Amino acid sequence: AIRTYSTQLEEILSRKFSDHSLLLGFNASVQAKIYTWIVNDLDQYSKHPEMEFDAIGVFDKLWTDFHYPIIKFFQQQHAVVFEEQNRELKKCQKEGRPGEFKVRPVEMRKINDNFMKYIKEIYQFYGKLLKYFTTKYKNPNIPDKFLEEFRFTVSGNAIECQDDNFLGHVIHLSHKCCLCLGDMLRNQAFIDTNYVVPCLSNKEFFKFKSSPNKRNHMGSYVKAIQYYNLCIMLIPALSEPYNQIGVIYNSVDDKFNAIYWFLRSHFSRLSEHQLGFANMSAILKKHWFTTALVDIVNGNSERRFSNANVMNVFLVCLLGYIYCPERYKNGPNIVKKIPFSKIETDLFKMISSDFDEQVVLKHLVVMFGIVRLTREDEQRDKLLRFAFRYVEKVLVYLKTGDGLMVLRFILNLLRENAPWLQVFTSRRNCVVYLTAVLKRFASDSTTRPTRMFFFEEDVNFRDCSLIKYQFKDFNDEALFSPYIANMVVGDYSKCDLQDAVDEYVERKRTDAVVVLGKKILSG
RNA sequence: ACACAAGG
RNA sequence: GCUUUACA
Repeated sequence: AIRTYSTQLEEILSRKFSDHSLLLGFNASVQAKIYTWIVNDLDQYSKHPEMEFDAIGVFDKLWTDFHYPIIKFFQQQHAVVFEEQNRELKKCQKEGRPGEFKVRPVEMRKINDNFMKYIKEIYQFYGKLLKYFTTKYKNPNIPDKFLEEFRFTVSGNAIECQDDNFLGHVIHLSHKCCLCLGDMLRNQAFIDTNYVVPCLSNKEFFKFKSSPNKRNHMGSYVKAIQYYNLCIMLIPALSEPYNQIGVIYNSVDDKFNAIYWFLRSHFSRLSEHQLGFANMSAILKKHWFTTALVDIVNGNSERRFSNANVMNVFLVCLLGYIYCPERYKNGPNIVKKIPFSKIETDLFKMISSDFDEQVVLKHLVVMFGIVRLTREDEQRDKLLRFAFRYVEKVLVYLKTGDGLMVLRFILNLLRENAPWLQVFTSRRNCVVYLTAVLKRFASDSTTRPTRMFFFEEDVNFRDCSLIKYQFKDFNDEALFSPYIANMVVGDYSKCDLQDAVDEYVERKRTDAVVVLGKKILSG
């Protein structure tokens, strides 16, 4: 069925002259047919053997062979007209009449208007499917925050307590819906920023040529990221949403956040392990970080990175010096006579002067991710020694600063990775600083504390293999029940804590860090 | 100058 | 051990 429609679609898109109405009507008919098919397939799930259940595979085929190829077709049409504008510019320039060059904003807009109609149709289609999946069946594994995000309300519908597997298929289908919405909006925003906006005026055109994108325009992707975040909320184990978030950051030249998300994609529990590493490496093999490093050290620059961005560039350059020496190692210097030790010193000062818990958390994820990916024992050991020097600087700061979330992460990283814990305890200094940090915290907790809900860091690192998919410093047994998920997404809106949430969280985090630190130090 | 990490 | 760079 899907193949037949795909073949008809390919015949339509290969026509030299696009009949937009034919394409839209064809899509609408295919959508209507797939909708009725999906609902019957879910309803008949009990009747036809559970391996015969195709809806997941048809959904992936619907996206890959039908909806996305139409997106790419429209994207190509935008590219053709954009290159026509380029051909005019080169012609006028060669002919000695560069001031006569005029953008032609007509016949860009008509093509984009047809694209926008298509996007609106499929946006409604996938939203309609998502509403069906999320409200037709009672699924206690769908967090309330997700329903609130869409303002779905489950009526007294069918209750498939009979089969957890059915509910798993339904939740996967909802994930795919959110993924398609994110992907469609991402492609739309990409087309708009790179083809449509540049073709609106000469006033639009030239800046794109001079500034490659200088894409501080992240707002245009906000909605796509939102949908991708919803995907991670539903099934954080799946690698694809993290990869697409990284793709967004990569497109806006935020190469560090791209790397972070590609590593998150690689380390998700059910990761395919293809996309994230390849994209991250494609960044690392390039010259962006080395060029940013030279611009930072030379001071005078339009580049003009913020302090946290400076730390990110320093971190990646220092890691590359060990992990990717062909690009980042020239004797004792990273590039252009810039010593490795100088940049390491500068970063370690910034940890004390510009300590940001989220910045440090991303630093830790990137750094220990690269450690995890390094096979060569010499490279891995050098990287680990660098990472633990960084951790030592953090612990020194934490002799006077706050940072309990970072400390929880560091301690669970050590707890869950026995080789790294062994290296940590083999370093005298690490032990001394950890002892001094913990001596500040009073705690009558001797056993792992219980808590009422997941804290921010717990939600953020769900199914991240770096900590073996969950924080284990808490006794969370009472939270891990099928018939509630609001506590696992950290939704405390139902908890009678008012303004006392922050002190409660701080106290509970302190208790957990005291217990786990003692356990680490005792060994 | 002595005590710390990088490099051959 | 020495030699070079960086920090303290």
